[PDB]
Amino acid sequence: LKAVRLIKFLYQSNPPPNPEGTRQARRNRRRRWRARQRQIHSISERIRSTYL
Amino acid sequence: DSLKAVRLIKFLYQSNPPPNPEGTRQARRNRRRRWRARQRQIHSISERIRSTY
Amino acid sequence: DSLKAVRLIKFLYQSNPPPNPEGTRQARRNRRRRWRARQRQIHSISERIRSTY
Amino acid sequence: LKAVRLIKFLYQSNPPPNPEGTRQARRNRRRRWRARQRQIHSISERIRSTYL
Amino acid sequence: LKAVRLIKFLYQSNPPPNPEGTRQARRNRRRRWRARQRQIHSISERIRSTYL
Amino acid sequence: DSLKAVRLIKFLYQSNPPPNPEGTRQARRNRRRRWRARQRQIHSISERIRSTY
RNA sequence: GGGAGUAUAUGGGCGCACUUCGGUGACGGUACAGGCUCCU
RNA sequence: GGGAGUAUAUGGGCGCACUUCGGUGACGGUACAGGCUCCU
RNA sequence: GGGAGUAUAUGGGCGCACUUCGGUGACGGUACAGGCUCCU
Repeated sequence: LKAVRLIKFLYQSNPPPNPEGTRQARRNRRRRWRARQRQIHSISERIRSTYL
Repeated sequence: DSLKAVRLIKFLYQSNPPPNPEGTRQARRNRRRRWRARQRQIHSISERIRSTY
Repeated sequence: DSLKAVRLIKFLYQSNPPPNPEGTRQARRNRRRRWRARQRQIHSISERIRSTY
Repeated sequence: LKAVRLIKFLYQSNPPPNPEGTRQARRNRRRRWRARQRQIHSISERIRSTYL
Repeated sequence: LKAVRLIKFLYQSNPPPNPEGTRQARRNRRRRWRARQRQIHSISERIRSTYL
Repeated sequence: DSLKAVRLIKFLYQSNPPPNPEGTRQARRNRRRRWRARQRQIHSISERIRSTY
């Protein structure tokens, strides 16, 4: 489908971090999530650059 | 149309080089794991393209 | 002072044109509802101005 | 009173959305709330432009 | 230690406000917290300016 | 190294002037309280510097 | 409703401590009160 | 405390699976550990 | 998943009220439905 839709699908495929646990654990989970988001952004950029 | 999508997927796959088989077993394992994750994402994309066709 | 406030309220009211009585009964109803909401807000303003006088 | 006070009253008259329900429902409620906020901003702008 | 570390220690020494209570009380607590943050920022700036 | 830290602490302390002993007992009290808070923060800093030495 | 700033600001009366009973306390207080300005 | 980035990065030892018992696994792992830099 | 905008926009069928039973209601509705575009 449209590139935008695929990208939205990619962002949808990133699960939110677990709120339970110690502050450090939750912090780590958040950081992992953010890393995933960064990756999604990068690959989304490389997708949008071509394919259209 | 479809050709552009196929070329896109093949491009994404080609842009994902194999992991480095060096260091401890754990290090190699997790490099292979990250790599496999990337591959998995690309396949998710391709499969979604196939699903809408 | 007060004259400016009255002119303001009358201006806001005049700036809110009547809804379009076209289409299905539901469409007309909800146009009238949005319109009535705007009118209600303007009256809330005016009433608050009257309350502080 | 002062225009700013009236505007604050307008923003006070916008109820926060219901957190309960499905993700889609909550999403819709949030969107409605945001629309209301946009309206408040517009009319606040048109008020502040005159009246002073 | 490094100035940055000391500053981080200062920001760590600012306790988050109490979520319990009335809206006005919580508002006040948040404002106090924000004031504390502003202070921390100011003194952090005056520290970083010198000492290095 | 350490000299710069000592100079820093003394500087922070010197940059914190005594409160104003004027007005009601409460006002003076809370000026002294704010002042004491600032002093306390500076000492927290100095003590942390001493702890890492 | 939310936010920013004024703010290295303002200080109100309860409770403790001390007292020569008038008051005093760099004590509870990193508490509490939240005005004014603007933004949303 | 919060955030950003380093990071298309780093990999530690538990449990499974396999085994020629030395090890191996693109298995639990989208888990888990969170250093360094800066911001607040 | 989140956000912005289109939007001073679009209006779908349940329940009330009225009715000449065809319909009507600036009634529940500041409810509810959430498409399209882009961002993350």
